Amino acid sequence: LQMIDVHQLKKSFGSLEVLKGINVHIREGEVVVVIGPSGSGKSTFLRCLNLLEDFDEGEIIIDGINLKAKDTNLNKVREEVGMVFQRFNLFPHMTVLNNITLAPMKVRKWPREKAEAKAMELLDKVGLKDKAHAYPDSLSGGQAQRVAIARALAMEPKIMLFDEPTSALDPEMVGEVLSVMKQLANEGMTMVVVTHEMGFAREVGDRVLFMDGGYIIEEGKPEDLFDRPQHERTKAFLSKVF
Amino acid sequence: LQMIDVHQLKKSFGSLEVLKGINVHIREGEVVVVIGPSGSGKSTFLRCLNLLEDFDEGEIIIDGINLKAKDTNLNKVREEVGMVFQRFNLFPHMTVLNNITLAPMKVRKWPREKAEAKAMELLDKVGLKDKAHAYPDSLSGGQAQRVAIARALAMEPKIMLFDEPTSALDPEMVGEVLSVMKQLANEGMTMVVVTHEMGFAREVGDRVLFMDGGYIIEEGKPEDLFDRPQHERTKAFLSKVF
Ligand SMILES: Nc1ncnc2c1ncn2[C@@H]1O[C@H](COP(=O)(O)OP(=O)(O)O)[C@@H](O)[C@H]1O
Ligand SMILES: Nc1ncnc2c1ncn2[C@@H]1O[C@H](COP(=O)(O)OP(=O)(O)O)[C@@H](O)[C@H]1O
Ligand SMILES: [Mg+2]
Ligand SMILES: [Mg+2]
Repeated sequence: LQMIDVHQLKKSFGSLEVLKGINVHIREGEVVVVIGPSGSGKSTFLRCLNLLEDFDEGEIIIDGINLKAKDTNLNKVREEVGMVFQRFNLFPHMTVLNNITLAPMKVRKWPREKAEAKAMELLDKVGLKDKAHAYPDSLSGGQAQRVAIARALAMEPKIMLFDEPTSALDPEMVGEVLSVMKQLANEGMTMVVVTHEMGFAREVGDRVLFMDGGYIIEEGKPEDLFDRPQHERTKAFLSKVF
Repeated sequence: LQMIDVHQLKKSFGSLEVLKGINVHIREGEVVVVIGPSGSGKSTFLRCLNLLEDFDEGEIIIDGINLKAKDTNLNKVREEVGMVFQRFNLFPHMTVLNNITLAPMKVRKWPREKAEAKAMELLDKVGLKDKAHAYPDSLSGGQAQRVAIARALAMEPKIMLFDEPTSALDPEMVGEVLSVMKQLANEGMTMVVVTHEMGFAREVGDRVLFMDGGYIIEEGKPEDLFDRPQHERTKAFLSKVF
């Protein structure tokens, strides 16, 4: 059972508790959308799942693997989980192609060149094979983020975490990235997607989790949560985004 | 003169020649501003200077070291040349401070205490010592680019390259970045800056090089080239600014 299992997870940056007891159970192939104001721990939660962040209390089990067990191969799980940030996914001094093959070639000891056959692959997947030999400075935000996804997908992960992949793009460039994330969900990928694009949520998401104050205030199918929120706070937040 | 000595530099991508015989010599402490239409070969030129791109013909000599010659320490040239990009630079998984000290420690082999002291020092110099322990996602673009400049300077380079560092920043964020760049030129740093911020050029640059079609078409003091362009192509390009 369960691809992602989180129990009473708590995190504190110094003296401040950022996550105050989070419980989440994500099934394989589920697309969970996380929403909520800024500073409610959305990004911190994702960093814990991708092991970029350590935590205080609770347990985190990635596909049967507890992240804090003695006999755990942590780097096995690190490769297992891919992540796309709102910004800073690409190295500006490297070509799009080399960006995508940097990790597989160096971590997965893989491949030196199935190393780049994989990359040309995904580039066609996101519709930018035509940009293989370009540098990040030539790409639009929309293209750059599509490349960041192809880069995360390059490691062949079972889980894909998106941290507001489009919130830094102007209105007209959001569509192309979301479209790729949609095609990804339709392919059976387990995805935890933090976003404010409540249109993508409805369309692609299985469940939605509304976070606020380091707690998960309410959850439920997009339809039910966006149309019929049950908690006032969920209303107070939705009534200024949807 | 001699900090950057370039002779008959040619570079082609396939049968298309991007740089068609560039000759230029930059003296130590000189601030050279590069302007021109997109596709003119401005980014490629900086990439050859920073060993990010190889070239087909000609000779490039950085601070007396031929990049093509039977083994010069190519890594030492990389060490002395710093570069700032348009689509900026930050490891989203590390704090600002750590982003800055990484190279100083990994490449220059500086002890952690000496590395952080220089980083705190630079952060303060760009008005961001408060962000030291923050992650990049908490920074605005103006702040992120200032962190990327600080990280570049952390290596104590002798040459600082800028490939349109403000071309992707919202207007309200341009000024804080150009300011830092201005303080850099005033303090004596040898700089090469590709930009369309002509105000910065007139104010900081010693010489402006107008590039077009892979050739350096015209050069001159900022005032002279802007107020009285001698070449028709320079005029045609300058006709569209302001
Ligand atoms: N590296 C850090 N150091 C100290 N505090 C942090 C750090 N990262 C995040 N925080 C704080 O933790 C709280 C939640 O952050 P975050 O997970 O990014 O919220 P969200 O991603 O939903 O905007 C905020 O107070 C944020 O400033
Ligand atoms: N890998 C490539 N294949 C084909 N053409 C390229 C490649 N890289 C760059 N070019 C072309 O080289 C020329 C100069 O590019 P560039 O250095 O980015 O100019 P600028 O920085 O002034 O916009 C342009 O025609 C650009 O499209
Ligand atoms: Mg966040
Ligand atoms: Mg350019």
